[PDB]
Amino acid sequence: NFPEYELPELNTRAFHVGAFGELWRGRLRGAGDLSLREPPAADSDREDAAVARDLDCSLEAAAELRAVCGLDEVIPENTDLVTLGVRKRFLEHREETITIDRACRQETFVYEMESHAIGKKPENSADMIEEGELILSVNILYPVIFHKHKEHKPYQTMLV
DNA sequence: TGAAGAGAAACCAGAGTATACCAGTTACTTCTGTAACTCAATTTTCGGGTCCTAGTACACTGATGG
Repeated sequence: NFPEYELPELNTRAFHVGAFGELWRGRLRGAGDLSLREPPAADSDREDAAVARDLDCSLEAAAELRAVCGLDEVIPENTDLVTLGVRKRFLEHREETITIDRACRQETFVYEMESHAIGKKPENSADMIEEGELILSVNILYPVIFHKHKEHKPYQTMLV
């Protein structure tokens, strides 16, 4: 069944997870969007033929699209935008209020827990997961260990 | 021919007299409870947040000294 907001922005209606995964794998069935492969002049011609086949255009038009839509750090930042200006001001104020300016232990902790296993390939390739496996991001609320854990409920999230 | 009282025109306090409040009580009403459905207004209460100031842990930094 379709997941839809039961509450405006807090909660969905009860829906079967298997049905939802099947809807998704049905709408992406054999479209090449669920690959789980790593990202890889002769290929240019095949790509242009594919674009001509999928967009009903000419090989010349496909090559033109491939050329024009091409992709289009350095800490210096000038000629700012709104949020870029806010970031510049924040950076300058931090440069004068802080003396060591390195990632706090909680920042590195949250990051190194989040990005602990990303792109980690299976050693066996027999425990490789199938294309389309519906990872659920549960988060289990810690019990009330400290008294203040009633106010702001700490949780640990698991990618089931 | 004064003497011991006789009369006479003043003050002066006080005892009824006059007020002056100041309670002292008889009917004669409302207002309870319970019941009920109704609806809106208002209160209470109640679990949980909410913000805020103040420490606190903890990994790292930055010398420091022997």
